[PDB]
Amino acid sequence: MDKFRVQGPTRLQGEVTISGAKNAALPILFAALLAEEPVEIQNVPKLKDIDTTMKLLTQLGTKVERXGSVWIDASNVNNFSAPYDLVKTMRASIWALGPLVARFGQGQVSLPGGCAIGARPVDLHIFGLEKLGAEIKLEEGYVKASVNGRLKGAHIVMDKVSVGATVTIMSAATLAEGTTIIENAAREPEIVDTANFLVALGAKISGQGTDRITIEGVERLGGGVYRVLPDRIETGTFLVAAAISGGKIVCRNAQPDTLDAVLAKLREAGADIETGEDWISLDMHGKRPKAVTVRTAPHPAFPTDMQAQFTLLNLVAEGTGVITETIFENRFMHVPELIRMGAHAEIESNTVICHGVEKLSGAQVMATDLRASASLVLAGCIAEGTTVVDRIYHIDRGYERIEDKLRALGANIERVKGE
Amino acid sequence: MDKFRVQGPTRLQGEVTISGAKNAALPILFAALLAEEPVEIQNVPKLKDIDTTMKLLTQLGTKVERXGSVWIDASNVNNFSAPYDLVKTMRASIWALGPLVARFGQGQVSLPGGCAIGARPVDLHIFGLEKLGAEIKLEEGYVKASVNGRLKGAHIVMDKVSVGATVTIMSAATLAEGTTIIENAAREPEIVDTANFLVALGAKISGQGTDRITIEGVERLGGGVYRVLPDRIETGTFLVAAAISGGKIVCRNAQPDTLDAVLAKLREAGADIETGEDWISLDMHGKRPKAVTVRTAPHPAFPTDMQAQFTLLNLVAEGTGVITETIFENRFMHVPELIRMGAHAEIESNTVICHGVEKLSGAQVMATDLRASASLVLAGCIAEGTTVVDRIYHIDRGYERIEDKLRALGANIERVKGE
Amino acid sequence: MDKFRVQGPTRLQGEVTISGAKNAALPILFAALLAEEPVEIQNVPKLKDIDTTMKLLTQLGTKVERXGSVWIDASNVNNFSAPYDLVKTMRASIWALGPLVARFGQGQVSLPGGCAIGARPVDLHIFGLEKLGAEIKLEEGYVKASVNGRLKGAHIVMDKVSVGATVTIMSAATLAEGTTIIENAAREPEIVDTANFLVALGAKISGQGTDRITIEGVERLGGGVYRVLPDRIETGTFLVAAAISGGKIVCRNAQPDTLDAVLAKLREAGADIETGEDWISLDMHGKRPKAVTVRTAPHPAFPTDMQAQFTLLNLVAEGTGVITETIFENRFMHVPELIRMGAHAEIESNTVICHGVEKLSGAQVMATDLRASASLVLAGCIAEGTTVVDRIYHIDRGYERIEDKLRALGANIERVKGE
Amino acid sequence: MDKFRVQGPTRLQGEVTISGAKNAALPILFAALLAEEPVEIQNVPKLKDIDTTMKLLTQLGTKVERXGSVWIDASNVNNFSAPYDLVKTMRASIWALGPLVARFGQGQVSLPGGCAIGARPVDLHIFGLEKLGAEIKLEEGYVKASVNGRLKGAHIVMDKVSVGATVTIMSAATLAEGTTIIENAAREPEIVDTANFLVALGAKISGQGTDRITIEGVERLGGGVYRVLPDRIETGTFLVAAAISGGKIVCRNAQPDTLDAVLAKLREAGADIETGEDWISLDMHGKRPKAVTVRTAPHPAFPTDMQAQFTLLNLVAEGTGVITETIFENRFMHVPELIRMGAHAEIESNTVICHGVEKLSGAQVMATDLRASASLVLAGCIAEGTTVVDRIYHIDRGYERIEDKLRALGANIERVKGE
Ligand SMILES: CN(C(=O)c1cc(OS(=O)(=O)c2ccc3ccccc3c2)ccc1NS(=O)(=O)c1ccc2ccccc2c1)[C@@H](CC(=O)O)C(=O)O
Ligand SMILES: CN(C(=O)c1cc(OS(=O)(=O)c2ccc3ccccc3c2)ccc1NS(=O)(=O)c1ccc2ccccc2c1)[C@@H](CC(=O)O)C(=O)O
Ligand SMILES: CN(C(=O)c1cc(OS(=O)(=O)c2ccc3ccccc3c2)ccc1NS(=O)(=O)c1ccc2ccccc2c1)[C@@H](CC(=O)O)C(=O)O
Ligand SMILES: CN(C(=O)c1cc(OS(=O)(=O)c2ccc3ccccc3c2)ccc1NS(=O)(=O)c1ccc2ccccc2c1)[C@@H](CC(=O)O)C(=O)O
Repeated sequence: MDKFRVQGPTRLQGEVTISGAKNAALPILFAALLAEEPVEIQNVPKLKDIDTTMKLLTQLGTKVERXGSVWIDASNVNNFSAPYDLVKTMRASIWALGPLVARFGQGQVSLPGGCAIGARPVDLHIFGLEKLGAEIKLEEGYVKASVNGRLKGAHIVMDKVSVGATVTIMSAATLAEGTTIIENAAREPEIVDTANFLVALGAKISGQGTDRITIEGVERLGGGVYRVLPDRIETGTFLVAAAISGGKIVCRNAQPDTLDAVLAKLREAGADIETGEDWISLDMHGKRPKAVTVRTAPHPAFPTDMQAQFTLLNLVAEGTGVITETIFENRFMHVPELIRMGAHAEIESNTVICHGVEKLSGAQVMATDLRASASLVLAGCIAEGTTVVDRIYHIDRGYERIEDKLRALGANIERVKGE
Repeated sequence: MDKFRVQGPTRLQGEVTISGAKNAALPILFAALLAEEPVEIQNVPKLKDIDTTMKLLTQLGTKVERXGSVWIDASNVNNFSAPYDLVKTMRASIWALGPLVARFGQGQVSLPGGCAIGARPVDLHIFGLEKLGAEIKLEEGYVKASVNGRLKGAHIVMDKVSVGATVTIMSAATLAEGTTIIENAAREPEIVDTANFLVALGAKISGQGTDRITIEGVERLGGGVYRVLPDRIETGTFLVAAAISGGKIVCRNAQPDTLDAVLAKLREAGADIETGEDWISLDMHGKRPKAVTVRTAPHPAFPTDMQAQFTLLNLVAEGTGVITETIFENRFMHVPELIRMGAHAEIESNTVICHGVEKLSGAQVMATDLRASASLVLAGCIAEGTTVVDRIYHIDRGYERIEDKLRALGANIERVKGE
Repeated sequence: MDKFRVQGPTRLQGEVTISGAKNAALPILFAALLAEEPVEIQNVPKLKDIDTTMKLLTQLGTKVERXGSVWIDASNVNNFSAPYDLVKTMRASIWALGPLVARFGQGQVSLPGGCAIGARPVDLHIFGLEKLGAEIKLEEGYVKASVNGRLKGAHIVMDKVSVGATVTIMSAATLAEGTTIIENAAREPEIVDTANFLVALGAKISGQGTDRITIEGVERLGGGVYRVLPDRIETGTFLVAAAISGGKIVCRNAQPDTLDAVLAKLREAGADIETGEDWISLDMHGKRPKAVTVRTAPHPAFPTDMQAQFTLLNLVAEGTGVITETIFENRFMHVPELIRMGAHAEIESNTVICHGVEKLSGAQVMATDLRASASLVLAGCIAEGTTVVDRIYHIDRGYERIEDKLRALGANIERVKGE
Repeated sequence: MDKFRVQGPTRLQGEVTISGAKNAALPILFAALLAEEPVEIQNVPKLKDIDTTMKLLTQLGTKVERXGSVWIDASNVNNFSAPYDLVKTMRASIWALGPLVARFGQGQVSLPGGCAIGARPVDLHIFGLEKLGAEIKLEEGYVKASVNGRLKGAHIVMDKVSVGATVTIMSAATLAEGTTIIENAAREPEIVDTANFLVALGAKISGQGTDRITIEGVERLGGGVYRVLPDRIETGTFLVAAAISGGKIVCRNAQPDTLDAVLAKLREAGADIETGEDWISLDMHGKRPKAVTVRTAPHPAFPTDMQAQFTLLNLVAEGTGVITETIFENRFMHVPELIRMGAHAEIESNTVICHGVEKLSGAQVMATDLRASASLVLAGCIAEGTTVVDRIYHIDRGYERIEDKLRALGANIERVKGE
């Protein structure tokens, strides 16, 4: 069981190049199944799910190869059944369903085998595809979706805002006959990037980023080159890394417009921020951060995926600040780990009251949440002494070489084996 | 477009005989598809959905004939497809699916509708049957279900409490091999009555009325006689009719234990209530009702289907009272119509604050909700002058000729044609 | 009972001058009690609540006079008890409490009678003042806040985001000793305007418009001239008026940056929009609006107060659009009224599915909600025939001479008496 | 910092005598302030809050002595101010306010007051007494209340169901002039016990245990003897101890009717249960428990205070079960700790998916929640090896001699000092 042994305190400053967001690459890679001609997807990080996706595609007959980018030739996809073995490892597998039925008339993917009925997020995808006119067969724990001829554009009203369903329906719609309208579509920048990728390939899509996306089905999609957008959460993580340690950092290969809320919130924390076309710099001028009030909400509002990091910011800030989770629940579990490092905080409902302290103290900590865990690593970097963050594989699955990037900013960090 | 013209004010008093609840008759009638020998279902109201149901059953090869009861012979069901032009008219149609698959190994019900993903009742039925071992198929606008051998008893966890799915799973489970357990099962009296009907036919069910139902599949179900339970909402409607007009009334053919919450609430209003084995009496002794506090909640708590009527009660009562709806979002379309009749009320979220007035004024009103509409008719009976309630067909589908019953209580009411 | 008789259809085009938002005038007027020298508040609409406010202030010993602006001389306030008869008429009465205690060490106001322990929004104002160090007295259905010397700065965490309390706490804090921090502060433009008015008088406030306001108490506040911000809701009502009638309009004396969400949404409807420093223009080029998907949320997201109007826009638009209300659970009481005029819509929870028609029909309609009512008047303007909107006094309280501004845009409208 | 060192695995079996519920004793003890003649309160556990309450009562001039019971002579209460250092230690202190004002016309309690406006739980107590006619004064960080003559019975609507406020209002009302009606009152068994205690002293109360309580004020309350009801949560803890260890146990001095939902839930888990008039027996017949579905809700439904215990039951049971919390969003802090002991579970919102494992492994764990912590000691008892539960003072506050009771069932447990 790998883990991170950190030594603090260390001022984190310098530069970092932001990787491509896997949250955007994943939906794009599966969207690539629609491409009749070769596609070069640039700026894809090297993470477990990317490997898994490449294997799954290859086992569907698509020629795949990578490096900084992943090259895809889906001109000859001839197998339409996603193998259980690869599918079981990730939520993104479901995305191979829509493209296959839309382009080849058939797709089969295994489904989770819980016990609860009317919840399985996967159900929206199945119904979304049925709305587009796919015949659906639910048997032996899987879904076999198919259609005779092309799918038909439909007017779809999403009851729940779903990032996953938005991608399935939008991707499938690009090859349907007619127009598809998705009301209450997920607005995430990653949706926008997937929309833009499909457009780059010849699709007709507008309204991405808003509450309703409109797709005008076309005969087929070509190929080409497309660059995955920067990881806005990785960016936030590092901006907070500088913001909580009196440092100054510049994030390269970044996209400022996906972080209006986070940037504004850092300024309120007292950060001196400048942005360029593809970079963001943050300077604390050696000062401690000033406590802020945070309210997580749907994009473009403050992102829940930046919450654990700002919680940490407040715990080491000047004053008191309350982080409110307006949407999710049981989201402050990493907080007791921070308290063990000396932080002063009270959890009350969907709220955590933060009382900044001078310095945190090294301790042995662990967090199952990816972001909560990265927060524990930044905490270790500015804590007095030695901090040991366990089960860091959660971080490895979402961040590309975080230790190398942190070390380059001044952190004393070492990965270790043996449980 | 039929409508009711009412002349008020009148003190509603006398007696009324409560009809059988169509909400229990419908699920029972479809459950009868499992009966191998003749069944006599007594106390069935004469309402539109009952006719449609009788036509649908006949279309499937079952011998149907009615009057006060419906005599069913499903010994020879030989067609397992519920035609689209018989299904599109009512939700209850879906209940033919489970019984056909369970008894004959196959079935299909036309699937009307269109929009709304995620929240598409029927989804629950589909997965319930699949969990019981059936292979689902969605094609040609049909929901199709088949199974090899009998359905397999299964332990099912209902994510959302659902009356419709509870009926489908419970009914279908009676003929499955093994035990079926339904967690978080609908608790309504109509579920309980359906369970009892099935038990009357030879089924093994226990727990009906609670969070979890347990069914022990048997070889086959026989026949017999069963009386549909009284319509608790119709009963509540007439008790309120008297409670808000200083009247006295006795409801015959009633079942008191399905109304603890409603009767308790009326006493709080100052009603003097008496109950028997099969009757309930209410006397206001000429007094205005006293304002009450109401909170709709899951059965056995106060029923949301009695909410509109109690809003009326508070609006003509002594004092201020607050109606709280913890079940339906926007279930207050009756409030604006009442205000035009001179009622003083403020809507504040899932709440309506009521300021009882001495009297209401006749006015032209209309409401699409069945219960809100019935309440407008009552409002007209006690309002000064002439009231015209339009689109009363909403009432006709759920109440067995409410105008005759009301008139016997003293009301001056006329059904009129011409838009 | 006054009402509007409207003759349709008429294309609404031309120009309109936007009045000041009474929603910002009210809090500012009461804030003026803190001014030690004369204050000229410009751009104040002539509405019922403004008259009441001027009367109330006069009863406290302030010299008040008005026209386009209101003059306030609070240098000699000598009576610190807001009279019941003037206070009972409007919610804004509560805003006289904080200033009186903060500047004179005492203020007394009557409170809403009844029950609903826990509901009352005035509680937040009371407890807010208590945190600032005020001695509170709750007797005989009213409040007495008093302080010996000055109030003291405090760190306050708002559990509920409250426009009213934010104003009370923020205003009173301007004269307190030390720093006050309000977390989870209301972010509305009107709060921002009040903050700026206070600042103009010498207060030290920052963060207005964000989740946390910070105030630095000062010895005293001076006087001056301040102009109330444009009514962003009146503005939106008029943009929609043009947007649903193939019209073209220019809104003068407007403030574009308070409507980012509304302007964007109108563009999605197909409106051609250009804005300037103090004006906004909208041109449909004789086209019907295209249906839009709307999700009301907290400012700066799409405003719930524009919801009724956009519902109307969709109902006459091309296509289907759903309006989800994440805010006010209930808020579609206007829909039924629009249906009677021929609109096709379905209410599904906190949602209304709209199916645009080409032409609405005149009818007799009424709505208690201010915005809903103004929508009916707009509906009547584009409807075929005659429309009669009753109970227009609701509109008269929130709109300054709406009939005069509509007529100038070409509407055929006239006010009528006799119930 | 004391802590428990546990040796597993051991089969917990035998008998345990259930203590009085401190949750009933506390409200009863303060209610005893209304007694004019000596009162013997039997079956009171020996816990920190009881000692604190006895000291506080003593300060007020009440003669107090104790052992199994707490004898009270409040005939001579002559000081009506609960001192700050004597109040700051527990929430129950607020219960001294109402009786003092009701019986002596005056009282004041020191106030906590940190942040959280419109969320401070003492507000309801305050507004409650005000509805009863008391003058409220907030100053000196005290809540002073007084009344002219007696309190006046009022009709009070509770917006939030509140255990604490229900007690303050109900208790104070026993001496008010006229009738008091509490709508939406807390229904807990501890409320009912407090009602019966007051009735035992001569009070007139009815409806306790339901939605609305009605109190008819009397001249004065006398003295006597009353036995505090058994700790239903403690009972539940022990039944789970046997149920998760293949054990058999008999709980003496118990009250079965306060645990309907818990007992039913245990039967579903496979427990063989028998109950008597004052005892409950549970037998697993050496078998593992079966996984169950649990949804916490308001009493009489499944209690949130038994939730951590049942989470543990599922985690060592046969199969998968999802635990749902609709009361306390973060009542899951025990899972991370249980996973560390080898359990397999996933948290998802107000839910925790549990996958039972054959046996758990000892580890070092700690939980701040009283119940979560007691569950860790149970996990320790059936865990393989040696478990150490830190900061067990949380358990000491709410359970009387848990070690001694656990030891007598067969556990290997030892308390240890030194951090
Ligand atoms: C994001 N979502 C998911 O569960 C999710 C994550 C996936 O994979 S990722 O990690 O590459 C990814 C991709 C795009 C993202 C965009 C914005 C933010 C985060 C992202 C993460 C891929 C699909 C997803 N959603 S889904 O409806 O097809 C889906 C598919 C299969 C599942 C199987 C078991 C349980 C849940 C499942 C959900 C949830 C996350 C949550 O539960 O808070 C949601 O709320 O929308
Ligand atoms: C009850 N439910 C339904 O929509 C419902 C009503 C039906 O028929 S009834 O009128 O004979 C009936 C039967 C039992 C009742 C018990 C308590 C209260 C009212 C009842 C009414 C029969 C099935 C229903 N639900 S369902 O999931 O299979 C179902 C089936 C087919 C559908 C087709 C299109 C749209 C919705 C559908 C819902 C709704 C009722 C509502 O929305 O107010 C619910 O939310 O629970
Ligand atoms: C705005 N608010 C109110 O209830 C409200 C309205 C007032 O008056 S107005 O009409 O001149 C006005 C002023 C400023 C505004 C700024 C942005 C948006 C709308 C505005 C309207 C003045 C004060 C208010 N809020 S309050 O907490 O002191 C308050 C005070 C006394 C009350 C008495 C009975 C019932 C509710 C009350 C609320 C509510 C409105 C609601 O949600 O129903 C809220 O959103 O919190
Ligand atoms: C019980 N209640 C409390 O927060 C609570 C607990 C107290 O003390 S105990 O531990 O001896 C106790 C007594 C009776 C119980 C009955 C059923 C279940 C648990 C119980 C626990 C004593 C008073 C309480 N509530 S209160 O409104 O006067 C109160 C009083 C003073 C406070 C000071 C600071 C912060 C919060 C406070 C809350 C809450 C518990 C919850 O939030 O779930 C409620 O259900 O309303």
